[PDB]
Amino acid sequence: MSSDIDELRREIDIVDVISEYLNLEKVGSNYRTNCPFHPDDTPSFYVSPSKQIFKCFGCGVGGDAIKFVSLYEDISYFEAALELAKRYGKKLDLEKISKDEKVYVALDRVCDFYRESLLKNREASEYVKSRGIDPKVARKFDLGYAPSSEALVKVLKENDLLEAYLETKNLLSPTKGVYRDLFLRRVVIPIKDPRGRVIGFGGRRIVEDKSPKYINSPDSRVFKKGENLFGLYEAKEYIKEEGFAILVEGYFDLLRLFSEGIRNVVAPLGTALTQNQANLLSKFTKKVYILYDGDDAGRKAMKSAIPLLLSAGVEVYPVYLPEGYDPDEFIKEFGKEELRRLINSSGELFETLIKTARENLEEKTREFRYYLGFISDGVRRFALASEFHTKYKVPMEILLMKI
Ligand SMILES: [Zn+2]
Repeated sequence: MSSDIDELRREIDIVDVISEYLNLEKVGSNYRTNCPFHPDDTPSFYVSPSKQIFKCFGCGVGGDAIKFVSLYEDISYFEAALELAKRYGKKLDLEKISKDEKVYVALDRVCDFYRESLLKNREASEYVKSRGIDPKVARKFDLGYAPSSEALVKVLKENDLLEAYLETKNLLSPTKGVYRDLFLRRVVIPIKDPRGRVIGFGGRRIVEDKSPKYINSPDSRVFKKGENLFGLYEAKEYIKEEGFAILVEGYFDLLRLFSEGIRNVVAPLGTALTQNQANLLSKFTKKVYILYDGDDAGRKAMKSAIPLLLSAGVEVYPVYLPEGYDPDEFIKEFGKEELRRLINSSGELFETLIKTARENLEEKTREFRYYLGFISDGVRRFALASEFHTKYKVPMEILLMKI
């Protein structure tokens, strides 16, 4: 399509805009300086020419060039947009700004509100920390806290973003023109699309309540839980570099592995892996290690997810935690490096079936022939069938499910 704001963003170079305000030192391909928004001793505020964003490793504030100006000048995102449009000789009529654009800006402003709120609340902050999440990871992932509906509503109204935000359904209305934050009182975990745009939130409750321990934004135009993976934006460069991804069950397992420097990690949004999520993962990698809880249900969840991964053409390597351990407890007892080793020592699905079918030929043949049926590569399919046939003498027509 065609929009003033998108055209403005394309024309701006974040390096030129921030350099007007700050003394930027070139460090590698990036620039760094001391943060103007929080106070620390050592320059922690980075500007990436290649990503066209800034990010403070000290307080976690981050965003594009317009957003920097908004924060520096204490004005709204679109107010900052207008100021930059004048500097660049680009048009921007604030009346032509689509609601659509405002939704994303609202999502992002609400993310900043929650982040600030987490820093200010001692119980929430200590909670997150007490759970083994590193403060550096908490900041990278823009973790927050929802302290007040009225506080949130005030920032929305002040920024002229309330009506846009209402399209997300992250706000309830119990009575006319009064609002309650869906995530009230929860530690907030922003959900980003694969390009890093905040599209919604998960919320983990930290108080005793009748409500679910975890909730997500409801599905909508902007947010589809079944089509996104938590951590993909943060993980994708590590996944590419390492040549595989690690799939864990939920956000807390992911945040923990990232806290321990294991960064090529994704998790299903909210729940069980979906086919769309397996398809999406396959666009970044063709090898996935699955690391679910070391109990029955975890093992059963790995078995449900494997055919979705196979169908998407990924090679699967199940990682078996010892009985009773989730990733968090395993890391606490044995250390991050042992988890890396466990993951590495884990055999590929079919190679492991072939190796262990000896245990229970009957049950293991069942599994093998079942998983085999999700391989779209017939050449590979056949070689796997041949190996099993050769080894255990099970007829090719049993293995290929020929009726
Ligand atoms: Zn900062």
